[PDB]
Amino acid sequence: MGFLSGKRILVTGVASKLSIAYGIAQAMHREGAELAFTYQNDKLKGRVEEFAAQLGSDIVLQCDVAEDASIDTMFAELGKVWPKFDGFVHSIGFAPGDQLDGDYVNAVTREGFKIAHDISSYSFVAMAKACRSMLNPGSALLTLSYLGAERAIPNYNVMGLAKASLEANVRYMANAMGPEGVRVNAISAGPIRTLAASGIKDFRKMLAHCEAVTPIRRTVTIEDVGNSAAFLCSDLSAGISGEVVHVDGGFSIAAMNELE
Amino acid sequence: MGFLSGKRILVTGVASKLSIAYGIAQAMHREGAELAFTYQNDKLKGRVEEFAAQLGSDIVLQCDVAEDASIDTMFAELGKVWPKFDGFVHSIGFAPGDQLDGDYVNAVTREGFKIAHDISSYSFVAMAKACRSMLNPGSALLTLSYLGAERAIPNYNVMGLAKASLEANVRYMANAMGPEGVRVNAISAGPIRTLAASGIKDFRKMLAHCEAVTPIRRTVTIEDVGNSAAFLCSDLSAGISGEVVHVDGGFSIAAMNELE
Amino acid sequence: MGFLSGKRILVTGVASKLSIAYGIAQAMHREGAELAFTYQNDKLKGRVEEFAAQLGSDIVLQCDVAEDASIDTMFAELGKVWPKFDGFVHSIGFAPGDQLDGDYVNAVTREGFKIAHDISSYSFVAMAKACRSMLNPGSALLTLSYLGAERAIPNYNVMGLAKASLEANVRYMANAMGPEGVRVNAISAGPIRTLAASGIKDFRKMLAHCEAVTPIRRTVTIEDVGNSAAFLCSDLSAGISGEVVHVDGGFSIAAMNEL
Amino acid sequence: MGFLSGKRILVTGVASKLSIAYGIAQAMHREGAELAFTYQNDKLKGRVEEFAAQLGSDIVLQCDVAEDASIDTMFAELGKVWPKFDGFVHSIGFAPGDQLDGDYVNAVTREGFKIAHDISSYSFVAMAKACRSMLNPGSALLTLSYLGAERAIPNYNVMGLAKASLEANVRYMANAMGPEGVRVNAISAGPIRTLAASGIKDFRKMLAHCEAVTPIRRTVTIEDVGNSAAFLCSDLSAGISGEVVHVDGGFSIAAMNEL
Ligand SMILES: NC(=O)c1ccc[n+]([C@@H]2O[C@H](COP(=O)([O-])OP(=O)(O)OC[C@H]3O[C@@H](n4cnc5c(N)ncnc54)[C@H](O)[C@@H]3O)[C@@H](O)[C@H]2O)c1
Ligand SMILES: NC(=O)c1ccc[n+]([C@@H]2O[C@H](COP(=O)([O-])OP(=O)(O)OC[C@H]3O[C@@H](n4cnc5c(N)ncnc54)[C@H](O)[C@@H]3O)[C@@H](O)[C@H]2O)c1
Ligand SMILES: NC(=O)c1ccc[n+]([C@@H]2O[C@H](COP(=O)([O-])OP(=O)(O)OC[C@H]3O[C@@H](n4cnc5c(N)ncnc54)[C@H](O)[C@@H]3O)[C@@H](O)[C@H]2O)c1
Ligand SMILES: NC(=O)c1ccc[n+]([C@@H]2O[C@H](COP(=O)([O-])OP(=O)(O)OC[C@H]3O[C@@H](n4cnc5c(N)ncnc54)[C@H](O)[C@@H]3O)[C@@H](O)[C@H]2O)c1
Ligand SMILES: Cc1c(CN(C)C(=O)/C=C/c2cnc3c(c2)CC[C@H](N)C(=O)N3)oc2ccccc12
Ligand SMILES: Cc1c(CN(C)C(=O)/C=C/c2cnc3c(c2)CC[C@H](N)C(=O)N3)oc2ccccc12
Ligand SMILES: Cc1c(CN(C)C(=O)/C=C/c2cnc3c(c2)CC[C@H](N)C(=O)N3)oc2ccccc12
Ligand SMILES: Cc1c(CN(C)C(=O)/C=C/c2cnc3c(c2)CC[C@H](N)C(=O)N3)oc2ccccc12
Repeated sequence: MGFLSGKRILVTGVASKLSIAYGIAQAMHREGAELAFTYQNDKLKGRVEEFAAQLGSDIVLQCDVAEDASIDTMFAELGKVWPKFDGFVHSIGFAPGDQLDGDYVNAVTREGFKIAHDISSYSFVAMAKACRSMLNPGSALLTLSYLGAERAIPNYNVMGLAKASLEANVRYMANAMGPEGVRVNAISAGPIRTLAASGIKDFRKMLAHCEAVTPIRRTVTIEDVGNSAAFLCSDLSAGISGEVVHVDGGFSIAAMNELE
Repeated sequence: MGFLSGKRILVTGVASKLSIAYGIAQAMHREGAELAFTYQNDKLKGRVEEFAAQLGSDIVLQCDVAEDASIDTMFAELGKVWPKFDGFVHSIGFAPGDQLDGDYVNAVTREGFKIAHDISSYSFVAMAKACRSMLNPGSALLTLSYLGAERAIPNYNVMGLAKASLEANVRYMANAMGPEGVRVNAISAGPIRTLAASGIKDFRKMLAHCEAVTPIRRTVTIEDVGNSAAFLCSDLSAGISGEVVHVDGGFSIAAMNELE
Repeated sequence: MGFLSGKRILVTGVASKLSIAYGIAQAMHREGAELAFTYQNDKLKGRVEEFAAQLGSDIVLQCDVAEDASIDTMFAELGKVWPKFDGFVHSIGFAPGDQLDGDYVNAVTREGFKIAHDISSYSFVAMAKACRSMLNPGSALLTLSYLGAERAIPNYNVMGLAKASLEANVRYMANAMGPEGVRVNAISAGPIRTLAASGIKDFRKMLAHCEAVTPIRRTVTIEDVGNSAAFLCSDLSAGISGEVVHVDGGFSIAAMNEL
Repeated sequence: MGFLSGKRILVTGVASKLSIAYGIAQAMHREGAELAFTYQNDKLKGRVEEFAAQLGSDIVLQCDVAEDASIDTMFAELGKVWPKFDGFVHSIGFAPGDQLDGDYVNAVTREGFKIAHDISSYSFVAMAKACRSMLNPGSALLTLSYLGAERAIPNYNVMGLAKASLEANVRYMANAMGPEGVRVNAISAGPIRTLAASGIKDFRKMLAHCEAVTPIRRTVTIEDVGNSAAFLCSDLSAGISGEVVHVDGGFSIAAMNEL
């Protein structure tokens, strides 16, 4: 049992035990949710089937959100076992690595901009389009954003724009799907060393600096994010939609804390 | 049991079964919290002792947050049974009624401004000052705000300023008390017909208009707010501090929905 | 001597006397800037040439911001007469019109999303990239956004996401180009019945509701926007960068009028 | 003919040549406004009289915004020479200095809170109340805020709550007085080492950190603020009301510099 008791939730973006999505699925399973999982490529298929089985799940489906056909086929497959379900977790963010390195205006390109927005923002509503009919009243959709949406952060570059697009997507999706009984929210997570840190310069220094100046004096964990995510996909959060909830330890609401 | 299992939480502001604080205490008791209650005047003493006893609580204490002595005496009394505890719910908002009626610049007065800010904003940190030593690591403080803080709303008038002050109070309190292990948040609730609606002109029309244009197509309840409040005072929300969480059905994130 | 007196500013997006960019151009000329103009396509050439002539400009250049080579060629042409200059006004917004009716989730498509973000957001930084070495210290870049970036507005649909991207683009560009002396801002303008209102359902009522609830009790004009734009590209605004300035008469800061 | 050319504006808060209000007054005079000045107390009279004389003004009036009768008497005096006028600059911020060291929860008191909100927030609407019938259509009111209203800044403490109240006051005043032709805005200025830095711990490093992380790579000046203030009280900004304009060089829109 748990406060996600009679709920069936699809979880994207589990790539490793460090993934934010892994922490979310963990917390959701602990709270009684029945889970289903997607995986981007075949390289990831073995790993996700394993994590799903640890969390009581036989439903592991391929989904590359670059492709409308892949999304449709995956929801068609899901419908064979979950004719209806209660929402999904969107934990997919991507820009070509060279976009995330230097001066933003020099780094950004039309293609890097296109990919970053396509994969990190459009895919969320593409997923909602494809399963809109499958959602129960009381369903909840969730995505992961970052402070780069609201502030100019060195090297985050075009992902910052893509996350700002995603946060607007949350609002427009909540406004369109609310009347039929679906809520849509985001968590704006503090930095976490996941595979999304691969190749990012000065990530350790960024983490240290966050730990010093966040009001809770630590960086957040996939367990912190998972607990908030479970809440936001549960009926306990029935009054919250279209909201970007900061799960950052309070980092974003303070300033000039570094000066001791 | 529940996710507030080993937690002792003080609840202010229970005035009637309609109070937001009543809904919060209900949800908190359901989730296993041990509760204590304050009451403003003796007129309210009988009623609150009753609600507290329904929720398994013998701890009902007088507290007029206009008075530093009253706050100190109440925490001294509380310490006799709760030497330490795990946070409190601040559900106190007040401005002299004549402040909340007409054109803001004509209505507001120095004294109405003083009272509104004193009772609705300063009292939150006055309460934290008085019990700071009593708080356990992992404690959480919560207050109730309203969209009037962020937007100019007809007739809300100086309460709008007082709520903006309160939301800044949340941030400064979270920044000062985080390192020692206390989180501080607010819920920005949608309108609810409580005793805070007494004498407010066009409250029914305001409620109707909210129900039409909120993405979830209903107004929020003290049960919605109570569930979010329970979460935000629980260890499930360990990664959230200094945040104003909108529990408004998405009302604040949409615009020009009234035009059908 | 106006407060843009020694400045040379490139103005995109003039398509009619109703355009926001026409109001911006007039104001900037009124304050003594020297101006240059771009036109999207051959359909619009003759009109932009005429408008530029009325404002005393000989510099009228094609620029279709869908294409990197079009932007590059335009700035190479501009460099023949303006080897360095002091910024540009980005007044370009576009999504396929089918994107802007009805339920947002049903209306949006991958291609409609792509185009809206490419044309309305990426093109701002694409332009900055192509002219970065031509920008004098003290330069200012300016774009136009809308409250649909911040709040879910019926029918604005994917343009709201595109504008949210554009406002983030403002911050990232300001952060990147500030050290070399360039400021980057946006105006978030209230609704104006320009060519950008074409085919949009219930535009007249939206203005009417806006005229009723805005604090100043009227909708804004391209004159209002042009005056704020001139300030934002002038040295008077040397302390402002990365900012989205609301020029909507206070509409966005109000709530709960009419019920 | 400057862009405030036919305007009469009352300027509060000139206490030294370093004051933000001194930079605002100079800019407004430069743009052709006629000016009037208030002074808090007898300590400051002689200096404000001198400054007003340098800017060509004979109108120098006492006003202690702690007291309703002081504000009323000042506007009665002003009405003898300016029966109607076009707005005022509110440049008044104050909390007892013990409020602005150390841990916020330990530093704040009921009285320190009262004073900070009374003097820094209520006094803006108190002034508007006392001169409302004297305001010409097209009038503009302006106040100064700081980023401590929006984010928790060490040591700024209760002034951050007071500034958050003041920014809400801007919105509520703009909403109330817009129908009669008055706009109300604020400038959220970056840190400037004025008399308001007196006794504030680590002010020099805060400027140094600010100079490093702000996009424009310098802190702002009273010249930068005065130019934005002149625009905001001029008819050039007729489309802007209820707005908090950040004039901090883009500091607030950045994060994660230095680590
Ligand atoms: N790690 C942080 O600091 C942090 C903080 C806030 C938000 N985020 C965001 O959290 C979300 C999860 O990232 P993470 O930190 O768990 O790292 P991660 O690498 O473990 O998860 C990212 C997942 O995106 C999936 N993905 C990428 N392209 C895809 C595609 N075309 N189709 C389907 N799936 C695709 C990947 O397979 C991966 O599983 C991302 O959106 C990220 O931007 C990360
Ligand atoms: N009802 C709404 O629409 C709504 C929406 C958002 C926020 N709020 C806020 O929620 C909170 C609770 O209000 P409510 O709607 O439950 O109405 P309510 O009247 O039931 O609760 C308000 C409580 O404030 C207490 N109070 C007032 N002055 C006090 C004092 N000097 N000392 C101690 N206690 C004092 C009162 O006793 C009352 O119990 C308030 O802060 C209110 O501003 C209300
Ligand atoms: N009219 C409003 O209510 C309003 C309010 C706020 C912001 N805006 C925005 O202001 C800006 C100007 O819009 P407007 O109202 O003046 O309408 P408009 O139609 O007069 O201007 C739009 C211009 O964008 C140009 N454009 C479109 N695609 C282009 C491309 N691929 N390459 C080059 N140019 C291209 C068009 O030629 C046109 O000149 C837009 O960004 C719009 O989103 C409009
Ligand atoms: N200096 C900064 O870093 C900074 C940045 C942003 C905003 N501000 C704000 O700008 C405004 C002007 O401050 P400043 O930096 O020019 O310092 P300042 O000391 O030169 O100006 C403050 C003025 O407030 C006046 N004042 C105080 N109490 C008063 C009262 N009861 N009645 C009448 N007048 C009273 C004072 O006489 C003084 O003239 C303040 O509101 C300040 O909070 C300052
Ligand atoms: C913090 C922070 C993060 C983590 N986080 C918030 C994200 O959203 C990270 C998305 C992200 C998207 N695409 C990526 C990668 C990461 C890198 C590996 C992947 N293999 C890749 O090729 N492309 O990334 C940053 C980048 C620059 C500066 C700061 C940060
Ligand atoms: C919505 C809405 C609310 C409810 N809510 C958000 C609040 O915060 C209400 C605080 C509030 C404070 N003080 C009050 C009262 C209410 C009135 C009864 C009490 N007996 C009194 O004397 N003084 O109040 C409004 C007032 C005007 C316009 C809209 C609203
Ligand atoms: C307000 C408001 C506006 C004006 N505005 C702020 C904009 O940014 C309008 C961009 C926009 C982009 N692409 C468009 C068009 C318009 C339509 C004609 C053009 N010929 C077209 O084919 N495609 O448009 C709206 C649309 C729906 C709801 C509200 C509004
Ligand atoms: C930045 C910054 C400022 C400047 N600034 C934005 C303000 O608004 C400063 C208001 C302020 C109000 N009251 C004060 C004083 C200052 C101190 C001298 C005066 N003589 C006094 O007695 N009381 O002050 C800070 C204080 C702590 C941390 C950061 C800052």
